[PDB]
Amino acid sequence: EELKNHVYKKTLQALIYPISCTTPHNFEVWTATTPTYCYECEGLLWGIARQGMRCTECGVKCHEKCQDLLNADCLQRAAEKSSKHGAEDRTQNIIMVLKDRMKIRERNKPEIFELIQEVFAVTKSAHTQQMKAVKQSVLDGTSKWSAKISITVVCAQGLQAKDKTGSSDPYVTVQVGKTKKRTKTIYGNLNPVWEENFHFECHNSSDRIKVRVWDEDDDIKSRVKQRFKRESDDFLGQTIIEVRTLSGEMDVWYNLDKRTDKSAVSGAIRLHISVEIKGEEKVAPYHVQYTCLHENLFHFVTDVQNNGVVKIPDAKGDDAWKVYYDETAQEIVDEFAMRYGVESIYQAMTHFACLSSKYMCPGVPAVMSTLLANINAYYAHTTASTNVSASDRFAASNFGKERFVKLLDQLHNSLRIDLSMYRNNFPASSPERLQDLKSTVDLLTSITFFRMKVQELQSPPRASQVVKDCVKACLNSTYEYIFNNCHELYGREYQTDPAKKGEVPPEEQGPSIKNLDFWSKLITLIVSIIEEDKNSYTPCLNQFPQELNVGKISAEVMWSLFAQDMKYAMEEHDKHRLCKSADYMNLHFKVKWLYNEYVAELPTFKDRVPEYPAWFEPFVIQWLDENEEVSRDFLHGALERDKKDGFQQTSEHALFSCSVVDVFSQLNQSFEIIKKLECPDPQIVGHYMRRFAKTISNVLLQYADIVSKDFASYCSKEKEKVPCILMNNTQQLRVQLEKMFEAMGGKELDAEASGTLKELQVKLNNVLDELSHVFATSFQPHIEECVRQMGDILSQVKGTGNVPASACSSVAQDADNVLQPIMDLLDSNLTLFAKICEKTVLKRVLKELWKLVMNTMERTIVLPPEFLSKLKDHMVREEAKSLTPKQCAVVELALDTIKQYFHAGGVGLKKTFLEKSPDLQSLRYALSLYTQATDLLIKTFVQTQSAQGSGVEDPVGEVSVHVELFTHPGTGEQKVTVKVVAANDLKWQTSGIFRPFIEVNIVGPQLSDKKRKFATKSKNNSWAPKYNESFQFSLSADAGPECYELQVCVKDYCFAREDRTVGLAVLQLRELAQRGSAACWLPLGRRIHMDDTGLTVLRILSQRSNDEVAKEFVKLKSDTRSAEEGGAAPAP
Repeated sequence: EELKNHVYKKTLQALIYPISCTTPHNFEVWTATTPTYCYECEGLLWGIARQGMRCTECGVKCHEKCQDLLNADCLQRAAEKSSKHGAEDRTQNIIMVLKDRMKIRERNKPEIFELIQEVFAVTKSAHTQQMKAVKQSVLDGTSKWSAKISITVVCAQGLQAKDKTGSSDPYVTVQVGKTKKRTKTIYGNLNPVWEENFHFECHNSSDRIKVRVWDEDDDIKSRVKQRFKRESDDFLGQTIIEVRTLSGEMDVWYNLDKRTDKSAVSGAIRLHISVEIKGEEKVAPYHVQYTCLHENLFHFVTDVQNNGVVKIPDAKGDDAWKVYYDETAQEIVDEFAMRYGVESIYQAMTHFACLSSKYMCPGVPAVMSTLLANINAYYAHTTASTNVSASDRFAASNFGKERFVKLLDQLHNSLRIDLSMYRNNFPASSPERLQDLKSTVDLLTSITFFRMKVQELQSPPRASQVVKDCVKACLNSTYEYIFNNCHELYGREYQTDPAKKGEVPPEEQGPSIKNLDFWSKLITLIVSIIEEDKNSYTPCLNQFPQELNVGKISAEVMWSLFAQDMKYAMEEHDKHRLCKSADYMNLHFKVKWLYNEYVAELPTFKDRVPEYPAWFEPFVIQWLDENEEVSRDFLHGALERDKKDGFQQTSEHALFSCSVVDVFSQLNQSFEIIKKLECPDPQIVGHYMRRFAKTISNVLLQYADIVSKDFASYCSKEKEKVPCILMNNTQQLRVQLEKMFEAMGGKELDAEASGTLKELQVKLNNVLDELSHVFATSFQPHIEECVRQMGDILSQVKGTGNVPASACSSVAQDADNVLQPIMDLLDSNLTLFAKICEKTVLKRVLKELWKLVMNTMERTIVLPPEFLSKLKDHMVREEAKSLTPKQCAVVELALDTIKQYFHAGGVGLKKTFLEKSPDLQSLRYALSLYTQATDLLIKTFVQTQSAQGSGVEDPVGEVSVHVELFTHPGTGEQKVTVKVVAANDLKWQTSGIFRPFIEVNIVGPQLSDKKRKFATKSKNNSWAPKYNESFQFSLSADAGPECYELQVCVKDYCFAREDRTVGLAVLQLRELAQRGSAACWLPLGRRIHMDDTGLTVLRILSQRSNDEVAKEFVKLKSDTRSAEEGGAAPAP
């Protein structure tokens, strides 16, 4: 209150006579060339020694030291000069100028005085009466030196003695003008203290105070003296003082002087002296008075006039920072800051303190950015010519540095706060609040700059980081709020059903387990925000463009917070599977899109393989599962529809049936659903491919199986189209599987998906072999039948250099006759199969058939039932009427015809495979036996009949031979010394005298020229007869001993009658080749055992029925004991 009313009064006084009424003294230096007296002090001006100043405008003559002590303006001092030259009336005139100035001022600017009244809340009547007071303080006070004076006589020291006591009873009189007063008396003292005050009136600075000290005589002498002298109280001394030496308040001691005829004087008097030319010395330092004025005015303007709205001033330039108000108010504070000097920066800091209480009002952040840029520029640069620091010049602020620092920090914090929710506090929908926002960051740069420049702080908070925190803050508050309120937000902001805009359950404003829609909704929220940040805020907040892309900070913050939440969601869905596979696939495309839009290009995530595919992968696998099972049900349907269609070929040249196509179509539709994800994690891809390669393997083996199963039922000799088509299906699987494997990225494929499909292809191959076999096999009975007929037809042909012209019928006619049963079957079927089998299929079929055929002929014709089943039977010791040249031909031509048929010009089998067919080469080889030489055949017999020695069926006795294989010392041939030691167990109890002897024979090749037989002497009546007789066979030199065997035979001697065979044993000379010599018991058989090659050779040697070696061989091997004299039957 005190300061407010003091400042009200001083503002009224300051502006009733505004200092802008005043005029300046144009002084010339002027020589007082005669003794002259100064119009201020009345002091001597004289010569050059004491020159004066003569004004022209005020005219006024004074000391130099007085030309400024001439206090009043050049109007008033022109008046006072005019009174001191002669015209006093000019003084009353300029008193009337002072009146008229104040009347005009009031009448012309009444709004100044009214505003001071309203700002200081004074009434109009009381304002009129305080205005009477400040009018009077310049209008009674228009020209006054009407001093009240208040003289405290304090004390004296060293006074003269005069007393009745012998000391003195000093009192004092004081006089000013005619008026006279006294102290009471100090008694008996020469150093008295009174401290006694006298008020006086003076009307002239050239008056004197008179002060006089008196010894108080109250005695008969003083009662007498009172009749003759005025001063009845013996005078102790005086001082006399000019009123112009006085001012304000004083406390001074003065030495004392004489006056009266009674005077004896010494010492001094102390006087306190007040002089009430003194006025408002009670100044709050005019700073503070101006502040009070300014705060009152500011609240009055903003709050009272403008209802708290900050009216931005009637301001001019950047120096709006110095024009705080409209004219009236501006002139108020300026006439105050002029009359009372208050510096422009102090005025400004006061205004910035005011504004900070309102900083949120529109445009105020631009004004405060301005005002602070200036208060900064002031302390940082204005008078930075002073070597004092900005922070210290700012300390020397009469406002108080600290008060200002606090104020900035509070404000800055309040800005940081508002920025931390920039979106909510400065919505993009208000460009005005986007501009206040922009001007706020301009203010915050201006504060950071003040801290850096005026406070001289070295690392103040960097304006970009300060704001980046606030943005991150505002973004995280956004994210929390969206993740918790997704439905309310997506609801109101976009939702594709108006019934879904409201407070949907929290399990749907955060994550649902039932649906993916919260997440599609959250995706759109995220997009929208990043857009607003990119689009409204990144431009609004461009001050740190390099540091502060609001759109990027948005995309990063929001995705990060999202991706966490989404990952857990996908894991949660995976436990429950309430949404369909498909829904997660749709969500995957949305998420794939979203990342690949906003996120992938932020450096942080450009740096990485996207992790999101790991979220969807189980749902893709689920889909692959649903897919495989559907595909396997489909597979069975397709196979069964095709089966119902009897497995027709898709066309007569599209050799597989339609199910193959359907399946590959399905598998491709399926694969493409996978492929359409393009998962950027190739191991998750690898997993899908492993999963699917299994699907494929399973489906295709299940096909190949369902085929392989039905296959044999179709192999019957009339549905033949169908097994062809099924093998073509199988092969077509392999073929399209190679394609699909390539489509899955071929050799680039996951090694285990690849492992699977390689395994699969190998199994499908092995299936196709077994089908080709099973197929070729169903014709086998027909083949065997036909081949037996061809064998029957061939048996009419014989060795036709030895037969008539119906069987010496040409090699061709015989071959044709022979061939005919098969050529019928062949031509039809191979043509049909060549038309309707895929070449892979056909080749396998044909190999199987070829083998089968070859083997069938080799058996059924070349080692035929029409030969050996006679010779080794009770039937004919066959020739097959000689398998000469002719039936070697016929067959070789038929084989060739067949080989051309199976070859089918390369449409069938390769002439290489056929020529190098073991089936053929064996067949050819058996054909070669038939034409061979007798000794080669006999050699083949002894070498193959190795078993002729190990085991005899029912022995008739045994022979002890000691045999020596001398590689002969006389010739280098092989000779065989057979020492016939004895026989034993001879089953020969004959009716005549028994006379046993032992024959020994040799068997092997090249024995036509050599003694094949020896015999011992006889022994009478003896069934274990000894001989000790030595024979010497010769072998060939060229054939080794393993080409030979002894054939021992005991016999009964009957001269003039006939000798009789008692038994037979074979000793292989292959043993004696090793043993060198051998004592051995040879069990005598009744016959000698053979194998099929003994018998094939014996069938070919029996054809040599005229060759004496072949006769004697066929005879000596068909040689047997008569059962007489010794019991049971032989065995084969």
